[PDB]
Amino acid sequence: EINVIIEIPMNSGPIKYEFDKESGALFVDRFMQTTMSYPCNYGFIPDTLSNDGDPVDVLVVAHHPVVPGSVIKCRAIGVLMMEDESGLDEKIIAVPTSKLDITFDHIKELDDLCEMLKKRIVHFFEHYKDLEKGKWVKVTGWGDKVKAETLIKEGIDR
Amino acid sequence: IKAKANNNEINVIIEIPMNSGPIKYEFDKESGALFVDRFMQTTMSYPCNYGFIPDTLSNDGDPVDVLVVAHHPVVPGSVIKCRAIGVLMMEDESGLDEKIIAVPTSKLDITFDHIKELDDLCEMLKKRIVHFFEHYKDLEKGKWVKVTGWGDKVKAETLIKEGIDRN
Amino acid sequence: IKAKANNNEINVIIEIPMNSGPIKYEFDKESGALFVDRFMQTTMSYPCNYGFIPDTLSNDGDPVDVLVVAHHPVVPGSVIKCRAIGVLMMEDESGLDEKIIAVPTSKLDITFDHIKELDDLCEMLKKRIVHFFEHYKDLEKGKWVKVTGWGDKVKAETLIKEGIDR
Amino acid sequence: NEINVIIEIPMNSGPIKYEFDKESGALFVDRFMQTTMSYPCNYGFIPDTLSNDGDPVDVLVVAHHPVVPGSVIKCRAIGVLMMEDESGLDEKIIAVPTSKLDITFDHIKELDDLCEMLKKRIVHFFEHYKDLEKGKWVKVTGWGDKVKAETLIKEGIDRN
Amino acid sequence: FIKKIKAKANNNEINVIIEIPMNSGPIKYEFDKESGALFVDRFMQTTMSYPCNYGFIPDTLSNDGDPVDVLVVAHHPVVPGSVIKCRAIGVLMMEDESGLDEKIIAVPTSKLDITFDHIKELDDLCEMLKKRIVHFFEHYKDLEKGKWVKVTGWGDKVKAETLIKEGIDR
Amino acid sequence: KIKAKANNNEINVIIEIPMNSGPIKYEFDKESGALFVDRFMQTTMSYPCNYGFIPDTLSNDGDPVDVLVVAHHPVVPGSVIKCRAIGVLMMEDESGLDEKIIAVPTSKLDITFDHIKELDDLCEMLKKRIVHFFEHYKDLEKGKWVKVTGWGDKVKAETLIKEGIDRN
Repeated sequence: EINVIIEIPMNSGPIKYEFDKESGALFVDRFMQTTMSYPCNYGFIPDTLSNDGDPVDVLVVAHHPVVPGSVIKCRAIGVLMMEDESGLDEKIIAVPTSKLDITFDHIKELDDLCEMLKKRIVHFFEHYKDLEKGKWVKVTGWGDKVKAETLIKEGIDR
Repeated sequence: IKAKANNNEINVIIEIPMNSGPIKYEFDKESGALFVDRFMQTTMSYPCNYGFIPDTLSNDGDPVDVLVVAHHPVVPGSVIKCRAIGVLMMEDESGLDEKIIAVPTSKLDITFDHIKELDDLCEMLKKRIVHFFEHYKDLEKGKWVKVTGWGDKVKAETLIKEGIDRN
Repeated sequence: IKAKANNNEINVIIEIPMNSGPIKYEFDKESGALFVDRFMQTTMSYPCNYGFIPDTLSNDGDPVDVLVVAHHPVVPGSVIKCRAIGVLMMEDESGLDEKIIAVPTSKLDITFDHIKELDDLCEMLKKRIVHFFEHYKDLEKGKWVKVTGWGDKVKAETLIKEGIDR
Repeated sequence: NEINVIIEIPMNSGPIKYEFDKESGALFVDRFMQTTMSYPCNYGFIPDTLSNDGDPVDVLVVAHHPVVPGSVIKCRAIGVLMMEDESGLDEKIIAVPTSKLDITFDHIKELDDLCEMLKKRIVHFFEHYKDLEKGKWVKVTGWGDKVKAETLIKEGIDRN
Repeated sequence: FIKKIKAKANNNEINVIIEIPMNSGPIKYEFDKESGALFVDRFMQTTMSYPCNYGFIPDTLSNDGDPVDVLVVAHHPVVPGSVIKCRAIGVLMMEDESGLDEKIIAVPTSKLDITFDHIKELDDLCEMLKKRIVHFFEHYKDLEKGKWVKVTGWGDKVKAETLIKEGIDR
Repeated sequence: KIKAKANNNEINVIIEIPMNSGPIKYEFDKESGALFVDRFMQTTMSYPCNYGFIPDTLSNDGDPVDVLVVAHHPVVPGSVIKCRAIGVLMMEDESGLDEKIIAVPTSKLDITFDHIKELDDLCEMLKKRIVHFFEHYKDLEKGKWVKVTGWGDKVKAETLIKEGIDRN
């Protein structure tokens, strides 16, 4: 079980929020220029640090959006691997715990996710900065659960 | 935030907005974080803005909770200054449960001015409320709720006092 | 509009979108006007898109109605091409009522392709639908509903062939 | 004594001012409203009626919730709102849903039965919603009786 | 109603029947001009929504037997089935898998929204909005197998009115 | 405690009330840092812009300098927009004098405001809509009135902000 603070709710529209850690305020990072909304609730695991000096970020697949700033207890089921202009980028894929939503209980690996959801997610990431000057993403592959858990542990320990 | 404002008004912190669908939020009393308690499974949403009175303590070990009857939803984590007008009494699988029923103060909304007692609320609204609590956990294993009655304004004020004094 | 879209597909005109609040709409066959039936008094919303099959006739004189399981709501009056996968069987105060359960054809949403019967639906969702039907009329006097069970696809195809044949 | 009202503009909806084309039966965008105001009530008209201005009799339907544009609410008139604008007198029936549709309005028999604040909010909307249209304005002169509304209704059905 | 509505609201102006609102969800609606029924064409599979209000001019026939299409650039979404009177300012030009496709770019008439009065040619539209429209059309079929779209370029107002006239005369 | 200025001409603005957001009039309580419901507003009017204030500022009314952020979309309450001041909306109510800074997002947030550097660059109807809002949003609150007395320019705005920063 990991705690994930949500920055950006699924299907929310053009606003790209980001938490300032120095203050804990939610800042507007960007007013997004495409017609794309985030495919998943999106946030981070508090008290963790990626090698990029930032927290471990997370896509929480849920059936519903959630107010920015709310926390979802989830479990990691995988990892989405990307490289952006700032280099390499990994995002955990997680789902609510069976206390929050029992209907995800049979979802144990990426394998168990809708294929189309997964493609929607790649398509989103590969395109949502297209109209952002000086910015881009490439999706190089996926990791499994064991891979997700090691990322988290390394990020807690860092 | 204190349990009470002026003129015997209470501060109530909103966890869940009225008619707001399936997310059941709850504030972590420790860290002050807004947590997702559940993604609720029925097709019901709360009939009221729902929250708690800060700086209070129930026998259950949590803040006195409150249903705010209002004409409009409010973002979660926002604070409505209200007057208590009653109590909803329940029993669930784990014991007794009471919820204050409050309305906004006339300074937030003058249209509630003439609502001083429970008998002043919409009759359907009151049944909507009981219906909500008696059924919204039906798809949750082992959970039940039964409304056993209502208390009056004094009853509420006493509950609130005890909650304050108990902190 | 014809009831049938292909061999094993139906047209369904949506009156009430999934998760859409208190408004309960019903189309007036005569006028073809969409009327407000009631403002519902519980905190329940439709657990999915709900409508009927144009050009069909139930044993009750009304058309054959369907709950269309979908990923999203649809505007009332709009028409979804589906395939029947089952049926929900109920009784209310006015006796028997059954509803076809359907999913969008795979042309409209391929994520539904692998759902061919009721048992391929989310168990919670099925539980959600029943719970709704069993309680959404609770605060309306002299009104009630009990779910007596489900029928399978064959059973649904037969209710549709009937209502067309009638 | 019950009326069918086809709704053009749902309470609290954005800026889109819809207008029924009687010719075609289509829903036209009359205006993208320039102010920050939203309709205070669901608004439309009674089919197969006909007012002095040669337009259908139009109705504000006080309800607790919005309805999609084009849908029809069975209602019963309780009063009339009387106005004049840059073009003369305008009057609007105030109706509430039948008790079949919403039993919570059962006790609403006259205008006096309405929230004073709703009545005020209505007046203000009308007096102000066209402020940013050049040359246009509205002033509310007063309110009519339920018999005034029925009369009005009677007259629009007959005029038709 | 699709039959009772004229294609031109007068000399400047076209009646456009909206099928899909701006910034609307995944639902891709299409009027069937047989029955005038609104059909769900598809539940779109990407995270994209339409960047403007989308519909067609009644009483027109494109070369391909459909009506003439219009993206109505507007400040706000309208309800599907509703009609807006606009005036054309351009056309967008592309190629999908099934050949050529041009769509008319229009704005409301100044009677509907006077804030559009100074918008006369494409050059007057926000550049980011134009890029956003292109982007949309180039990508919103990406998850639909065998489906593709390239944007060829833009036509001017004269091109647009030529398109309208033709479709009318056709 | 968020900085007033994100840098030498940009300001941080904490949003209380989203554009087009309905009847809820929120107000942050400084002492608690809690988002309070101030009013359930009684007319059918919504805010024309995202509205809030600059932290760490203090006006003469003993409240922080408050801002209308013209933007294409509402943003959640409590969220912070980085912007740049382009003018001042100058008014009087029953309490006396009042000024609201008019800001737009920085070009990092939204490049489409890039070309908007003075009030005359704004849609005239938008400006008409903002004035109308303020001059009527309180008509149904007894005793309350507002008169828009005019507009200030960027220099003016930028002075107000400077003073509000120095005064805090």
